[PDB]
Parts: sequence; structure tokens; C-alpha cells
Amino acid sequence: CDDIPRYENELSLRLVTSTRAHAKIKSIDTSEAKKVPGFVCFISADDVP
Amino acid sequence: HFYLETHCTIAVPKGEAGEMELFVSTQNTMKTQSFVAKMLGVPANRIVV
Amino acid sequence: EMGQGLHTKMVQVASRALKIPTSKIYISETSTNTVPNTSPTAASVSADLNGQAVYAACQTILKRLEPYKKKNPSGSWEDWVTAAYMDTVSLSATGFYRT
Amino acid sequence: ADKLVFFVNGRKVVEKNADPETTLLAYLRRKLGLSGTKLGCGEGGCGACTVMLSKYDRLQNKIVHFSANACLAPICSLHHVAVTTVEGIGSTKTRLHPVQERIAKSHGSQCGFCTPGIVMSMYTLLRNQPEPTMEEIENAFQGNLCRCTGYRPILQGFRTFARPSLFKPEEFTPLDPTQEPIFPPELLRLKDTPRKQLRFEGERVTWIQASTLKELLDLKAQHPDAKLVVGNTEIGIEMKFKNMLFPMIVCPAWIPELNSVEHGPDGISFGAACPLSIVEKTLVDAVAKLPAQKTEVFRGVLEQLRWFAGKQVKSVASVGGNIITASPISDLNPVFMASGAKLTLVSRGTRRTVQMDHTFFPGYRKTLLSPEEILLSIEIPYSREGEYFSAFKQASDIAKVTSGMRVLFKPGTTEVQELALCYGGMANRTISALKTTQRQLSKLWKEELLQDVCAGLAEELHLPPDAPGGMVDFRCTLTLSFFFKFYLTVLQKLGQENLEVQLFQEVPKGQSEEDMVGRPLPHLAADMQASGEAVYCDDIPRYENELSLRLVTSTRAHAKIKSIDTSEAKKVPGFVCFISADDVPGSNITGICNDETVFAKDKVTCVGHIIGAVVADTPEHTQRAAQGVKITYEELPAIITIEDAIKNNSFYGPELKIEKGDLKKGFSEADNVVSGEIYIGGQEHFYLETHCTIAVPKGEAGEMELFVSTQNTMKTQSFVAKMLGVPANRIVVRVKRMGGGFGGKETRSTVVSTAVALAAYKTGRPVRCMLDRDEDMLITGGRHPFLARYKVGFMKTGTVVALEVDHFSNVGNTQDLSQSIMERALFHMDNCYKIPNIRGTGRLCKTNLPSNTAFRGFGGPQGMLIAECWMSEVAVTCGMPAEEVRRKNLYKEGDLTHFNQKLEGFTLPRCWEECLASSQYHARKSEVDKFNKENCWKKRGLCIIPTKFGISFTVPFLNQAGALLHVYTDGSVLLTHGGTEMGQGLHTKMVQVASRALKIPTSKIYISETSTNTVPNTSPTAASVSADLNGQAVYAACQTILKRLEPYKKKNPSGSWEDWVTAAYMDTVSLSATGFYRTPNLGYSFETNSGNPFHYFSYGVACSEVEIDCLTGDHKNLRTDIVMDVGSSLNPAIDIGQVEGAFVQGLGLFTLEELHYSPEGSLHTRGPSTYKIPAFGSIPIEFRVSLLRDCPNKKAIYASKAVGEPPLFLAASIFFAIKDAIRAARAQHTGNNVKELFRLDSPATPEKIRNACVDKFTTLCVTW
Ligand SMILES: Cc1cc2nc3c(=O)[nH]c(=O)nc-3n(C[C@H](O)[C@H](O)[C@H](O)COP(=O)(O)OP(=O)(O)OC[C@H]3O[C@@H](n4cnc5c(N)ncnc54)[C@H](O)[C@@H]3O)c2cc1C
Ligand code: FES
Ligand code: FES
Repeated sequence: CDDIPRYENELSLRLVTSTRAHAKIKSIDTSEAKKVPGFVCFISADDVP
Repeated sequence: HFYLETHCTIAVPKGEAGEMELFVSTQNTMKTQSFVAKMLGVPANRIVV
Repeated sequence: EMGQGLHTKMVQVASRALKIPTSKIYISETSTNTVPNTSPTAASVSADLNGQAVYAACQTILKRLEPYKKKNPSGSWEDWVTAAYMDTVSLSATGFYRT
Repeated sequence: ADKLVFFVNGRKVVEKNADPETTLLAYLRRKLGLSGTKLGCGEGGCGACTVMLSKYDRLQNKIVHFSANACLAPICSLHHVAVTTVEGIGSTKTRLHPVQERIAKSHGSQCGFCTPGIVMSMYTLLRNQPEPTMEEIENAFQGNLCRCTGYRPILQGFRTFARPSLFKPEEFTPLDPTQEPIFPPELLRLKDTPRKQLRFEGERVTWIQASTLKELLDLKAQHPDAKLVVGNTEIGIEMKFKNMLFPMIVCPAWIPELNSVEHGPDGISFGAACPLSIVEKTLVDAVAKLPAQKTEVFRGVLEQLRWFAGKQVKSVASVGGNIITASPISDLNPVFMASGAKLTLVSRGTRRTVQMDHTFFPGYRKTLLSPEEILLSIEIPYSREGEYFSAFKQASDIAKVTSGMRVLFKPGTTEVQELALCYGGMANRTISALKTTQRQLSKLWKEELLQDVCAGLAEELHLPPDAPGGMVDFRCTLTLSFFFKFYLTVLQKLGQENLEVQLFQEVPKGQSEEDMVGRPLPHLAADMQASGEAVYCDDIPRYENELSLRLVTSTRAHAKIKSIDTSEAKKVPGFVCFISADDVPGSNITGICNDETVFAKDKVTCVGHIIGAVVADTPEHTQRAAQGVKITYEELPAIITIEDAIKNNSFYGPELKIEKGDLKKGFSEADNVVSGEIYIGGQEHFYLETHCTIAVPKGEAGEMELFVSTQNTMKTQSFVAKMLGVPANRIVVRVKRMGGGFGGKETRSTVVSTAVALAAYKTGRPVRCMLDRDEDMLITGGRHPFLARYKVGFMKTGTVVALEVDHFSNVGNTQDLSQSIMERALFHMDNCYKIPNIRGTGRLCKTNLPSNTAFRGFGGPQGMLIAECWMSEVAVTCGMPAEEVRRKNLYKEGDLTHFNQKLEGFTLPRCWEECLASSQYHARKSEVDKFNKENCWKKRGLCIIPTKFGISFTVPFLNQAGALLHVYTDGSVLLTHGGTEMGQGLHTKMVQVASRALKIPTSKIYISETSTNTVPNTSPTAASVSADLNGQAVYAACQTILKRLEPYKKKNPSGSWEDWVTAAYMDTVSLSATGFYRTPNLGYSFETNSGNPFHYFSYGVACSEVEIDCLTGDHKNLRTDIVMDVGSSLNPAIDIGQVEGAFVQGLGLFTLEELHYSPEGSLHTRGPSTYKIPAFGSIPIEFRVSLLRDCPNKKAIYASKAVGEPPLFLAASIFFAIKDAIRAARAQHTGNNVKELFRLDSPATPEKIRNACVDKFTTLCVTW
């Protein structure tokens, strides 16, 4: 599958996941991540249209 | 399960009229189609898997 | 195909029903605008159900061809196809099955 | 100073490393992947590459906006400039901008390609001048050409912005210009922080952007071979096409001193860098604010600049440039020279001041400049009291001619103090009068000066018949006729010799709001074409390892091939490998009657034919490699011309013929016999998207998938599979759309796909290639020209009785389709006349010219033109009226054609009668001779022509097609069918139909692309039947679905359509079905003259007024009314759109387009600059089209007739109306000549019209 070549503008993804077994979710902090080289954007539940 | 190829998805958007084409390691072709079309909010006939 | 020979079995069948060598028939990939509304590739029946469908479609083709086989019953299979083409018959067909 | 920085659409770009050779388009297109700013010529005048530059001024501390073509503009010019693109103003994923939506909704975008270009042209206008005049809009568009639409809808959609029906302009959204996007606030923070000079370094060139005048001058003084670039509209051409390479460029341009305007005591003075566009602007108003005699030279400069060229170019090229560039054909230099203009030259320690005169250009593109001297400024002079000036240019590096003329008299009298006549295009360089000028000095503006002048004008600038450019006595005459024009318009300025709409039919009262068949719904994708978003071909992204190709081609007309040398090419950076004929692993003998070779082997047969190709990493590298491989040939003899061919006995299989009667009988039985020959010229497809092919090899079991701009899906598949040597079922070809095809992509497309395929096969990774305008016009080739000779016998009533006609067709160097074309020719010699004894033949001539192919028309439009010639030669020999004669020998309902097929339900006389009605021929005719009586030097003409066109493929077994319909579990439908969209609404019609048959809203059905594993074995998307055949197939498939559903509709007959589908699904029915169709009872035999070749006929009739200027050879295209039978149109907006387009293409073919070939056979004529297709400017003044009402056609899908081609012939009318005014000017200046019979050839150009308008001057020139 991933054996199929890139295109020349293709991004990678990789998805973020809950480290507790039942809880409410008090807020999300994206700041440390926008420092990484090549970072494009963080997708979340508020974005599905 | 431990299959050797683990899961995955190259998704390629064409950009006119919501079309998108997806290359996907699945047993269930139908469903990969509709729940993508549901989440996106478009007619099934713009999706090809 | 999850590596369990569905494709190789699907070929075997269609080779037989049509009576042309396995070598001459190719399957390339599976997709949702070649044949829509498909059940999960699932509970062992995956062989049998497509098995059937492939058959039917096979049969509708051979009916279409009879006339040209009749008129030249010792010629090539290529012979009967160039033939039907120029006379104006469909060479593309669907095929379905329910248990 | 290294980093260049500019902005694109709002965002900043900081490009560390620019190579002065990368052009803005291209940065745009393939570095920041914004497609949709398209490439159309690369040569400057198609404008599909148009964008908008906004920058901050500094001198008048203002922010300015202009248009420019991005195919030409180097990125090193663009420091600190901001670019707006098509996808900058608006999009379908937000709001379209009103320039966008109106051009879409008013039917102005059929194929769709020239669309962003026109949109920006318009968009910029508005941003400078926010409520313009219908004249100013008229006129943004010199820069932009479209092929599919004939212009009318464009202008009528935008007319809206300025001061039983088809689109509602009152529903358009309104437009608030406070809402366009803001000038980036970040330049502007710059603007203070002052310029210093910059240097960028490239792979081959070095670019120094200079900043003071001091740094220019020093630079040039220590490196005098350094090349000035300013507008780049010159160098750009030279570096791309005449493979020149100047390694060090300095661009002035920033320099305050070279950009200044100044109001002297004496004339106005302009900095060399200034663009034309502002020279104009200056003059334009300073003429209107000023005593109308100082302004005599000004009025001339402006006079040339209207017909110079068009806005995207005027806003970049400098006067400086034009003056020094110095071509033979500058239109500016004559005027400046005749003007005696005033140049200011400088170097470091140099301050020369020369008056322009014959002396300034010594030789071929040279001037008086020394290498270290630059031009500072020009000064155009006020005119003194009793000093008079005009300028002339006439149109369609040598030919045409352009002139500046000046005279001054001894004051308060006629006399002649000074006189100078300067002419472009008659020599090497811009020349002066002068022997002739001398002698005229102190005479009087009177008759025997007018003679002495014209006498000397013929001797001095006499032309040898070998002189290059050709054309000689046109080129001649013009010299006098301009003078004569001039003489007259002097006189006038003293004591002065006095004597003293579109309509169609409404749908049924009854029928549903959401049945859409018959209603005028706009092209399924015009929004997205207008918006930039629709993806055409090379528009499809790269992959990350994808190579480019580009193919190598024979520079001789017939020769053996002694050997190939690849050495110079392997030196280029990124070079991958050279593919040749020894590499196909399959079969090198392809083409379509197996005549031709995939790559040449052992010998080359025309001007060239593919020898091989080179493979690299970028396309500019592709170029340099091409360039690189050098071949060595030994040279055999050449057949070229139609004759030869015959004088040699060539050609292509045995003489075709049709016969009926006897005939020996007519001619003996007859009153008069005429007897003539005429020649019809060839023609270029010029679609906007040129050819091409992304080929992608998968790598297991030979599979490959190809994305291809074609009309013929099938064939692209097999001849790829043949050449490769694998089973057809490993090949898949897909077409989503095209920038137009008109036949030109029915077959020839394969020549490219084939090559590309192999490069992928070899290297194992994707490869694409797409032609530049210049390669494409060579390689693919044209419509067929014809020579015909005839003989026609007739009574003195005008009733015709016998006719005999011989055709040949020049073919080229492979058979191809050429046979089927000839046949269709023969089927059409009758046009619309019954004619009881008749013999027509034709031959197919072998030549060393590239192979001619299929073009809208298919030979039909060649004569029906022959006969129709012949015809008006009858009517003239009788003594007339021409109307009465045609009316007189019309087929009538139920007769039969010379091939014995019955004419049933024959509409033609209703089209006839109903046209002369509305058009009102008489009185108009009378009103015309009247103008002819009162005008000496301009004349007018009027004509009315018929036409009938058989519909259906001639090989009968091509009349078939087929489709595939899926219904998803959610209600949505998925349609595909055999045929392909070239921007002509097939898809939109295919939807309309299926919406109806299934009785669900148009909105719910989608079609996505066309392909060879959705529906195999498909006929070319070709001879107008493409609608009807897929029409049928779609139907069938529709029906099989509704049968399947009945049961579930029955059981719940008031539920939703979604209801019936979830329903059938769970009960276990198929929701996917096929569908097919054959046209029945077809087949004509040639030797038996029987049986049935067509299925029905299209009919129609046209009426045109023209007026010529018989001094120059130019004409206006005054009015034109058509009435067309379409049956019951599927979509009257798209038909019509179809009508007007085709009609305009006839315009081109009969009056405007000419190809030229060197004597020994290399095509000379290769881009929008030398091949002039018809422009916004060229369409008829009033243009009236009407579909014919109440007349259903029961032999074809829901009552409709075919509409593609028939109407293109009707332009005929403009040709004959043009032959008519010719009569009238011959009869004034020939003294007498009774009933003339004179040779007129197609295409009727300025040269050929002028030439045949005989008089005083033609006679003085008498004796490539
Ligand atoms: C689409 C199109 C249509 C055209 N139509 C016409 C037409 O209708 N009539 C016509 O006459 N021409 C026409 N042209 C030519 C165009 O007018 C010229 O290219 C323009 O005049 C050149 O200005 P430039 O800034 O591009 O010069 P560049 O292209 O930058 O280079 C031009 C020459 O100027 C030189 N130069 C030398 N000294 C100086 C100096 N002192 N100051 C400035 N430049 C100097 C450079 O060496 C170079 O040779 C047309 C061109 C295009 C492609
Ligand atoms: S001006 Fe760029 S393609 Fe025509
Ligand atoms: S719509 Fe303009 S070239 Fe096709």
C-alpha cells in the first residue's frame, strides 16, 4: 500500500490518543507542537464539516 | 490479529465537486465509502475506494 | 484479496465457463465503481458468492456469441470476437447472485 | 544581494536562489503548484497566461495595477512586486467573484481553457476604472483569444457592468469593490528602507538589477557585451525560439532618469524604459487638451498604437525596446523617422544628440549606437503651422507594410518646403522616400505631383520576384495606395475638393419543473472552469519521481539517415537517456492502415516525423538535451505540391467515383457551357490545450495507466498495447476533459502517447510530456486542401442540366482517415440542388508533407463550396438575380440524391423562406447598390446560402455505443458512457436525459470521467453523433433499472426514491447495470450505387453583409442572420453555442487563416503571431441566430437533431458576399467588362482581395 509512490506534495498524518480509561477532557494544548520543523496543522473534532 | 501489513490510507482529493479517491487496506469496501461520505457530508457518488 | 487465492479461484472458474485458457483472462483490482454495493469480503462465502456472479456474467457473454460460433464452428475464439464486434454486439456485461 | 522576495496571492515568497531563466508561470505553475494559469502559445499573443501585477510606485507615491502575461515575465524582474492570480479573486469553495460568475452563467465558457485568462483581463479593468464604457471593455480583449465560443456570449455577459429567453441577468450578484483583497501591508513597511543593486546567479546566466544611472553606466563601460533587458518581450522570444544565450544581463528599469516624462517648449520627452502603455495615456489626453495643430504627430503615434498588440504587452514593453530592437516591421520606427524624432544617447563621459533619419539604421537589426552607449530618451515633436501627418499599417522579418508620412508648406500657401515618406517592411530596415521625395520639392499639391510620386514609388522600391516574404505586387501596390490615401486627406485640410439577438422555442405548458430536457441549463462545470478549479491535464500533479519527455524531429523533407550523435546531450545536467527506434520491444509499425512508424528507421519521409526522444528531469533540461542530439542525412528527391503528385503519378489507391444519368445527353441538350478550376486552402485546429500524456507504469504484469487528451479512447489503447507487445487488458486509458479537439485529436494523439508510454516502460517510473505551440503545429498537421476542375451545363432560365467535377485532396505521408474524407466530399457536391446527370471523381495524393487528418467538417465543407461557385457563375452568365436561381433548383420533398437516398421530411425550404423574412434581404439588397453608387473607394456585398449535411458515421459499424450506471445505497447515481467531453456539453446533455428517464432531479446524478474499463470498445468521440449514440445507451441502462424497481414502487407508490432503493437493496436486487445501442439499417455500396449511407440530414441557411476597403484589402463584417434546423433541441443554450462557434470557424477557413511552406517543404508558419485566427474584433457586427420551431425528428433520442458540424459551412455567405463587392469595384475602375468570370481562391485574405480590385495602381506593378 504505502508501496505506492508519493506525490510530490503529499503530507503524512499520525493521530493522538487517550492516555486514560474514562474521563472528562479539560483542555488541549497545541503550543509545544507548532515549534517542530515542517508542522502543518492539528485536526480535531471541531473540524469535520 | 497480527497480520503483517498493518492498517492504512492514501487519500487523494481531486478538488472539483467534492471528489476524492482512496487507496485502502480493507475487507469492507462499501462501508469504507459511506462512512467517509457521511463524515464529509457529501453524496456517495463522489467517493471512490 | 487478502492472500487466500480468491483471485486465482475467480480466474479458474471463468476460464472454464468460457472455455479459453487461464492465461488469456486478467483481474487487476477491486473497486466501488466497477461494481457497487458489495458485502464485506468475509465469512468464507466470499468464494461461492463471487463464484456465482462471475459465472452468470460469463454465460451472458456466451449467449451473445453463439450465432458467430455456429456460423464458423472450427475457427479461433479471436475469430468469433472480431466477428461479433463488426456485426454490432455488446462485449461488456454485468452479473449477479443471491443465496 | 541575493534573496528575491515577492508576493503571490497575499502570501510572501522568499526564494533564496533564483535562476534568471525561470519564467513567472512555471514558478507559479510548478513550484507553488497553482494550476489554472494556463500555457497557450508561450509566444505572447493568446493571453491564457494572464495575471495581475500590483506594485507601489515611489515616483508618484501611488499604488498601481496592471495585466501582464506571465509566460514571458522572468522572475528576476519581479522583486517586491505582488501577484494576483485566477485563484486569487474567488472560488467555489467560498464565493465566486462576480467577474467569475457572470462569465459562467451567461454561457461564455464551453471548453473552458481560455477562461481564467479572460477573467483576469476583465478583473483588472475594473480595478482601474470601476464603471467602464462598452468601448473600453471591447478592448481589454485584443490580448485574449477563444476558439470554441465565437465571442458573443462573453461580451453580452459582461456588457452588464457598464455605463422566450436564455439567462437572467437580473439575478446576478452585485459587487462591492470595497471587498477585493488588500495591498499587502508588508511591502509599504519596505518602501522607505532604499534600493541597492542586486545580483542573482543562475545555471547559465547572471542577472544584475541596477539601481542608480551611475551604476548602469559603469557596468556597461567595463563589460560592453552585457545585455540590457527591460520588458523582455523581445529577448524572451529570442532565447526560447532561436536558441540564443546571452550570459550576462543587466536590467535598468528601476532608474528614475529612464522613466521620466517631461513637457518641453517643443515636444514631449519620454524615458526609454517607459511602457508603451504610458506613452499612450500621455498623448491620449494631452491631444484632447491642446490646439489641434501642434498635435499632428501625436495623432499618428496613437494611430499606430491601437492596432499594436493589446494590453498585457503594452503594459510591459518600452518605447526604448522597440526603437533599438530594431525589426524591419516596427510600426513605430517609420513614424519616428518620418517625424524626424530626437534621441538622447549616453555612455560614461558621452552626451550625443541625434535627429532620427535614414542614417540611423545601417544594416540588419543594427543602429548608430556604440557598444558602451545606452539610449536615454526619445522626444516626439509638436507640429508647426501648416505641417501635416498620417500613419498607415496594414495587416491580416518581412511583409505587410507600415508607414509614416510628413509634409510642410511654404507658409500661408500650398507649395512644399519639406517632404518625407518612410516605409516599414519593404526592405532590410526602416527606409526613406528619398529620390522621389527630392524631385517633388517646391511644386504644388496638385494632380501631376500625385502622378510623379507614384511613378517614383514604383521604380525606387522595386521588388525582385525572389525577394523574401513573397506576395510581391500586394506588397507593392500598398506603397502607392497609402500615398494616395495620404494625398487626399491633405487636401481635405485646406481648400478641399467638394462637389455637393438569438431565439428558440419554449417547453410545453404542462412539463415538470425538474424535467430539464429542452430547457437551457448551463454546462455542468462552467463555474469551476471559470474559477480555476477544473483540472485539465499536466494540471494533474507530479509524482515525486516523474520524468519529462520531449521528442526529436526531422529537419529534412525526404532523405536517408546516415547516423545519430548523442554526445553533446549527455553533458546536460539531469539528462536521463535517449529513446529510439531500436528500443520498442513490440512492433514499430503502427498507424491506422498500418502505413507509419512509431520511430523512424533508416529514412525520413516528411518535414519531420519522429526520429526519437530525450528524457530528463525538467522540461527546460528537456529542451537543452533535444538540442544536443545532432543527426547526418543524405538527401533523396521530394514530391510536395498537389501537381508533382500527378505529374509523377503518385498516390494512395484507385480513383473514387460516383455516377447517375448520362450526361452525354446533357451538354448536347444544353444552352451554355462553363468550365473553370479553383483552389481551397488548408487549415489548423488551434485548440487551446495542445496534445499530451502522463503515462504511469505499475510494474507487475505489464500494467500501465495513461492520462490522455484524446477523442479516441480505443485506439489510444490498442496501438499502445501493440507497440509494447502485451494483451489489451493490461492497458487502461482515461480522459476526464479536453481543451478542445475538433478532429485534430481523433487519431493523432496517439503519436505522442505512444512515445511517452515506452519511456515509462524503459525507465520504470512515470513520465509525462505536453507539446509547445510550435512543436504541435508542425508534427500533428492540418485539414486537407483541395484542387477541383469543373464543367457545368445549363439553360438560359438558369435551370441546370449536367455537371462534371474532379477532386484532389493533398494527403501527406501516411494514409490515415484520408479516404473516408474524400468519400464524404463526394456525398456533398450537390449541396442542395437536384441535377439529373452528374459525374464526380477524386484522387488521393502522396506527398512529403506531414499527414493531414480529421477536422470539423470531414471534407464536406469543401465544396459544397465547389458547386456553389460554379453556381453563382451560372446566375451571372444568365443575368441574374442570384436568389431566383438557387430557389429555382432545390431538391423538393421526397426527391432523391445522386446516391439514390430518399429526402424525407425535408425542412430546407421552410428554413429558406423563414430566413429571407426576418433578415429582410430585399430591401437590404436595394439599400446596398446605392452605397455602391455613392462610394468610389469602399463597396458592399450581400449573400444568402443553403446547406444539408448527412448525419452518421460512414463505416456503418461505428454507429454504436454503450454505458454503465450504478445506484448507491444512499440514493445517489453514478453515470459513465462511452464518449468524451471536449467542451460541447456532452456530459450536460447525458445528465439531462438520464434525469428525465429516471424521474429524479438533475442535481442527484453525477458523471466523473470517461474510461476503458468502465465501458470498453468505444467509437471515436466524433461525427456529431456522439450525442445520439450515447444518448441511447444511457437510456437503455436507465430502463433496465426502472424495471428492477417497479415491484417496490408498486408496494409503496407514494414514498421517496431513497425509499424504493433501501428497499430493493434489502430484498436483493441488482443496482448496477449496462446499456447499449446500434443505428439500424445502414450501408451504402459504391458499385451498385444503392443502399443507405446516412440516418437523417441537418439543414440550415445564412445571410451576410460585408463592406470592403478597396484601397487596402481589409473588410468589416457588417451583419449575419442564420436559421437552423436542430429538431427539438435537448438544450438550446448549448446548441447555438454550438451554432455560433462552428460559424465563426468557417469565418477563419474562408477568409483569415493561411498556412506557408518553404519551396522545399518545411512549414514556415508556427504561432498566434503568423497564424491569425479570428479575434473578438472579427465577428459580425450584428449577429442573429434562430433555431427552427415545431419540427420533431423521430429518428433520434427524444426528438433532437445533431448539431456539431453542419453549420460551419454557412460562413460561405461571407465569402460570396465578399466576391460580390469585388464585382462592384471591378466594374467602376475596369472601365467596362460585360459579365466577368474571375478566379477567386479560398481563403480570401487582404492580399487576394486587394490584388483582384483592379485600377490605376495595380497596373503600375504589372510591367519563399
Ligand atoms: C505579443 C506581441 C505583439 C507585438 N506587436 C508588435 C507590434 O504590433 N508592432 C511592433 O512594432 N512591435 C510589436 N511587438 C514588439 C514589442 O513592441 C517590443 O518587444 C517592445 O517594443 C520591446 O520593449 P522591451 O522592454 O521588451 O525590450 P526587451 O525585450 O527587454 O529587449 C529589447 C531590446 O532593447 C534593448 N535596449 C538597448 N538599449 C536599450 C536602452 N537604451 N534602453 C532600453 N532597452 C534597450 C535590448 O538590447 C533589447 O534588444 C510585439 C511583441 C509581442 C510579443
Ligand atoms: S501569451 Fe502565454 S500562452 Fe499565449
Ligand atoms: S472555451 Fe475558449 S478555447 Fe474553448
